[PDB]
Amino acid sequence: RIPLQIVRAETELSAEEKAFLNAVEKGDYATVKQALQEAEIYYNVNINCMDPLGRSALLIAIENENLEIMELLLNHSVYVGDALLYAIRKEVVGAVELLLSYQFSEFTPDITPIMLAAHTNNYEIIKLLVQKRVTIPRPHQIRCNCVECVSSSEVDSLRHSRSRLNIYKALASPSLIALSSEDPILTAFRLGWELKELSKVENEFKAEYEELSQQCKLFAKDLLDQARSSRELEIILNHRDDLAKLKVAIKYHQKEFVAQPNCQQLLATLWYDGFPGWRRKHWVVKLLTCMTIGFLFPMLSIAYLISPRSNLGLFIKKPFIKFICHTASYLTFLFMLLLASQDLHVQGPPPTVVEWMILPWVLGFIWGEIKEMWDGGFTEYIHDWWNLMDFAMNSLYLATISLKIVAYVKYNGSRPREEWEMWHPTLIAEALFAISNILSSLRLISLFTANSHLGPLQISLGRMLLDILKFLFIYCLVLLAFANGLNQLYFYYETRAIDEPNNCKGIRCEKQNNAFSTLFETLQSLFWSVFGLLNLYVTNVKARHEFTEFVGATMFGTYNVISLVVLLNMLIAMMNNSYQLIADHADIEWKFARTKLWMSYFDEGGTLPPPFNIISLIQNQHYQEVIRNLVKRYVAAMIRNTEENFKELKQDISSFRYEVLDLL
Amino acid sequence: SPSLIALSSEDPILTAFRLGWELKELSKVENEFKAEYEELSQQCKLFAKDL
Amino acid sequence: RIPLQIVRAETELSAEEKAFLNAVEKGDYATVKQALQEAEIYYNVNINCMDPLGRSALLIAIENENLEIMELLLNHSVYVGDALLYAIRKEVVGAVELLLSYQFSEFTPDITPIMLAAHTNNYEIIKLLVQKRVTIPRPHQIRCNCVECVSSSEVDSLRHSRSRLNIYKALASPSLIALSSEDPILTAFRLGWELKELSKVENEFKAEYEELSQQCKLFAKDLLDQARSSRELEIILNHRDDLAKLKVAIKYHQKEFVAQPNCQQLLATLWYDGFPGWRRKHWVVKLLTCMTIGFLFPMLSIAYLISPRSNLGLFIKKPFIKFICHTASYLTFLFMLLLASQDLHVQGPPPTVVEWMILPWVLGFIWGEIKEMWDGGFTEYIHDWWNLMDFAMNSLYLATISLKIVAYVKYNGSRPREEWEMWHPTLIAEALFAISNILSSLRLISLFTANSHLGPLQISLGRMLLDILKFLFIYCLVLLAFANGLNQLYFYYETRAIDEPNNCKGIRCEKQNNAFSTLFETLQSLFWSVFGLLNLYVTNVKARHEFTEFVGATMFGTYNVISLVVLLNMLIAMMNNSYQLIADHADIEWKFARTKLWMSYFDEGGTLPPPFNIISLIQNQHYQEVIRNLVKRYVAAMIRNTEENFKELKQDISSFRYEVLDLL
Ligand SMILES: CC(C)CCC[C@@H](C)[C@H]1CC[C@H]2[C@@H]3CC=C4C[C@@H](OC(=O)CCC(=O)O)CC[C@]4(C)[C@H]3CC[C@]12C
Ligand SMILES: CC(C)CCC[C@@H](C)[C@H]1CC[C@H]2[C@@H]3CC=C4C[C@@H](OC(=O)CCC(=O)O)CC[C@]4(C)[C@H]3CC[C@]12C
Ligand SMILES: [Ca+2]
Ligand SMILES: [Ca+2]
Ligand SMILES: [Zn+2]
Ligand SMILES: [Zn+2]
Repeated sequence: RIPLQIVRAETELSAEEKAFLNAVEKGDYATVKQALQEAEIYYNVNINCMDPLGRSALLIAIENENLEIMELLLNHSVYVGDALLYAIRKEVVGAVELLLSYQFSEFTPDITPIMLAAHTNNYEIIKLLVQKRVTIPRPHQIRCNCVECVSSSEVDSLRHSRSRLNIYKALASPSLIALSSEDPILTAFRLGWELKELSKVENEFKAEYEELSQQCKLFAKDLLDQARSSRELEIILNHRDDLAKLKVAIKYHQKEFVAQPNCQQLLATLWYDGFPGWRRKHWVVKLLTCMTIGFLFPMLSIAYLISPRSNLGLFIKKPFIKFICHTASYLTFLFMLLLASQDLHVQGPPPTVVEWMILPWVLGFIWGEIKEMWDGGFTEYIHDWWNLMDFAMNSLYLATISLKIVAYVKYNGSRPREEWEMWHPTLIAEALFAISNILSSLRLISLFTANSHLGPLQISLGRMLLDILKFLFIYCLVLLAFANGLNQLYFYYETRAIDEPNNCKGIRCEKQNNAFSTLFETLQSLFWSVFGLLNLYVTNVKARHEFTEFVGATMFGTYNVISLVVLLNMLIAMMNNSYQLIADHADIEWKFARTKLWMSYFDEGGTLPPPFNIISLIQNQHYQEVIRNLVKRYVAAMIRNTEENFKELKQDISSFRYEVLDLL
Repeated sequence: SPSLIALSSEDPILTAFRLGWELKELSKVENEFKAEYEELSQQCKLFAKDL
Repeated sequence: RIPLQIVRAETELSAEEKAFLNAVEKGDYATVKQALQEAEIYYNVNINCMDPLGRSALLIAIENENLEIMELLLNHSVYVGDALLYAIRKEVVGAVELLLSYQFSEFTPDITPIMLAAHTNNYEIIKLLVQKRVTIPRPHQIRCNCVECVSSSEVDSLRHSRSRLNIYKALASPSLIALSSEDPILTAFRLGWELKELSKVENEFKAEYEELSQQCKLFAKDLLDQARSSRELEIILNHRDDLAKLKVAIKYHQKEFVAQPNCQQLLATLWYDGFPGWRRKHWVVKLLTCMTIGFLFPMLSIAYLISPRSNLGLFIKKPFIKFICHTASYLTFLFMLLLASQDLHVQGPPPTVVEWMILPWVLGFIWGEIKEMWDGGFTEYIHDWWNLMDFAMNSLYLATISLKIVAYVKYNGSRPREEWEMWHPTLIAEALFAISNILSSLRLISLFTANSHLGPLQISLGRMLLDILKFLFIYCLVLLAFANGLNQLYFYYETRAIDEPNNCKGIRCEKQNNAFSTLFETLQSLFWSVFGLLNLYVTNVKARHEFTEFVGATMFGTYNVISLVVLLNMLIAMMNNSYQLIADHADIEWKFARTKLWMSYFDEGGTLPPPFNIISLIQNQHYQEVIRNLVKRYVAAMIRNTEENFKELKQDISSFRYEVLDLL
């Protein structure tokens, strides 16, 4: 038998106090008034007594939305501490008004009335409290190192984090941004960015800051949604303190704001500047138009070079035409790259016709990269993540040019390639040019963003490359482990190349041999074993060491089971899970990426593709009027868009019953 | 609207078919406003099925 | 501009009729009574007038649960047709009572009050209507061919199917089975089975019959759940009209009823007959006990053979001990099968010691199979789906014995195997014995049901074999297509075996050749190409027919892309989808299969494993009392377990308001 008692005892109520609290709960005004008037004279009932749940008479009256009993208790001067917080959390406007006109707590000490109202996101109570001059303390820098911040963190790191989270919950309230904010959209953008940075910094409190940032982004998107005309939309997007605010939204990674259907419609209308009816056209018509504009890109470039002010000179400045011209230029460059591989004994030969036509494109690519670096800046250049591949391409092309020049000025004779040096400059130049061709042909992935059916796919692939990068670390660890083991076991039986059947040593011979004789060769053997191109007889030695052969073959089999069976299916499961997490947001991400791609063609700089590139207070008032209209519409829409309801209904019915019984 | 097709329509079924087809074509043409026209066409198809 | 009008016009109401209907809707009793009394004299208001929604005054009064206005309208003799159906569908007991005491319709003509009450599954109204002698028409056979059924199907196949579905919805009601049913459990079992058969037969109306059968199964499971003692449970399971009703539930594939925690507890208590505390034991203790009982299975079998009435004679009759003994016998049989492969030039050699010890096991297996066929019957034998593998094993073993006998009595000399005939009886006997060994070793899959961690897995694999069978058809179609094509292209260049390097022809040589020379060899080449064991040089001919070689290689590549890339990943997706559909029900399916496995060891027949096998009205009254208790408990539990509620609240408030205003 387990005895049950009250381990943490409290002060029980008397019979009269319990009767008074029950009368307050039932809403009987007459009995409560009589009890108060009698407590004034006899002092037999404590009006500030709690209940077994901790609520007092005032808290019970607030929870039941009984304004009459609330006012009756307030007129008798009951304890009122923290009652405003309970009235605000209950989201009852009349109670808040009555408390503005005049121990254990469910609210933390740092909670203030305005902060709690912002937490509740109730426009009425927030506006009530903002009518009075109320103020939220300013949060310090995300990485602030002042004496006050470190002192508060060392004294109490739980109180400090809780206070910061409460302040950022108050500031991130959509109703508190609709009011008391000069620019709600820019405030929402900055607040979302700062909350994302705090989520990055605060690891434990990450989900809350993430959801607050997402709430701010959704607030900005809904504010943009309330626009009802193109004039208002272009006033919003072009406000600067064109498309300045849209560029700011792109800077703060506001994907929901950018992917707005109206914003995307405006961007598409700007994108097809020359063609007014591109939206309603057949597939064959669009294909023929694109092919015709692409085949005429040198004519358009030359017309822009000669006279920019003409029917053909400024025709390339249109964003879609500019994109088509750049794509056609890159396609011709890749076609010449394909032609390049179509005497070969010359040591350091002069460049051929195809290479002489390739050189202008390489120079134009390098000049365009350095011009983008000089104009846009450094951070914008490194934020692209495609300028890395462009830098690799340009560096490899420059190395190819340098090695070609060196081999031309250091060699004159025509010696057959069979007796050339392994590190001959021509060979290194050819290898670097082949790698550069691979990279240049792979550079066409960035054009999948301009397509409707190839954009979300590319976004999904970019997002799934992160799971592959995560799996690559563990795969490489296992690979290094097994390579070290097999090398340690097999390096004793290394044989010279002359002893091999065809003077060939390694796994790239017809008969593979010395697969695990060195660390590098062991790494390559275990890499090629993933694809099955490593034969099983490589785990063999000429000596009759059957135990060593079996141990090596079993190491090989263990590596096969770990990589091909465990790691590969594990990576498949990882990618399968990661893809479903992008299925929903694929369209918004693609629209943001395509918006960036479109905005990249809106500038006057870089108009000519290679190789032709080497040859005012009314605004603020209009924006404020539009913002006022948007705020009104958004407040109305959000207003238009449990047991407490039934409890309020029961309280009303009981109060009406008691007053009818008293009247009759 | 299903109620507006139940009334003021000689043939509700053929009207629903044509309206679903035209809303699908508009969804194909109007890229930004695609989900709304898709759901309206699906609503018309469901109205015909329920009829 | 699209003009909008009323294409299907109706008869509009007058002002007085609309006012009367509005008074009925608002619940004002005085105005409605005055309107009725005035219509009696002046005949100005039609009391049976509809509304724009088709409802009359009586229907409006029923929908608002206004019993006073309902009775007032009934006393004035308003039209009452089909009002009972609306009162039943509304699930208002008082309205049904008032209508029992006394055009367009929302109910089909075949709907009757008792049928609609059964559809609503409302115990109160169903009992009300069953108090009166009410009767549901009997549905005919699922495959009935009488004149009435075919006549009704040919005259109106929509009315007939609708009537059948309504009747089966009425009969499958849990409340209508709680009442008016001698045995609710057996009725639920039979009804679920018949609804499943109807779902199989009625393809268009499949989901409805499936959900009705599942509802009946859940009703039976919940009736079993209401048991509160082991006595009641064993009374239910042992009722026969032991474990007779449990065997009936197993026969009707009642997986939810069988997998009941209390039923499974009783079956486990019966399963561990010898060990009372097997539930609370360590892993090592259970493992040692199982190993000890398995190593002593011949002693237990011999003790049962000599004296069944002893501490060891009847110790094998315990179900768990019997299962352990049979498993140990099969394990020893497989161990001897492994020993079997451990002079070989004898044509038709006599059997060795291992084969002489294997023969008793084979004879015992055959005798056990035919004894199961003779005892259980034919349908039960073919329902197992494992007796197919047992039949294959026994047929192959019998063929092995026959071929061994023939080779022994037809050959005496000792000729080396190199010059033996291809179809020598010894070779066929050895091949059949190897296939039999494969099948016997694969027979251990059926023992995974007895394990907790291996049972649901085996169920999932059995359920995923159906998707593989579905994919096999399309894979074989594509395989046959490409095999026919490659054969048609390549059969001209077939070369003799002597012309081959080592007098070897086919794909099983060191140098593969003639891979697509015949239909059979083409099928095998394309089969082995799935696993990559078919080299690429088989798509080559000695002649310089480069076009033919390229066309054949491209057929091969197309087949590779279709099978390995498309079909294989498609099958992976199929199995991935099909597995999640079994994840939820895996435990119940495993518990049903394990219950069947346990019940298989409850019989006296087949006690000795191979090779030792070849050497009363109180019951019904108790069951009825238990069933009455269960029905009461289930009704109470189901009773314990939208806009119409708010509409009823508003109607009550408005009626009270009007009566208060009239009184004052
Ligand atoms: C696929 C194999 C045969 C290699 C072919 C290489 C190129 C000829 C392909 C590869 C990627 C293709 C590009 C993928 C994406 C687009 C976007 C597309 O733009 C649109 O979708 C129209 C809508 C718009 O951009 O306003 C223009 C064609 C283009 C450049 C494609 C042109 C043809 C490209 C360069
Ligand atoms: C796995 C490789 C090495 C081949 C080994 C063959 C056998 C030695 C294995 C294969 C399947 C195993 C069986 C899988 C399932 C079970 C159920 C198990 O029963 C239980 O789980 C205890 C609970 C109960 O049955 O009451 C008894 C062991 C047994 C027969 C296992 C015994 C060992 C078996 C026969
Ligand atoms: Ca760039
Ligand atoms: Ca059997
Ligand atoms: Zn600070
Ligand atoms: Zn019939």
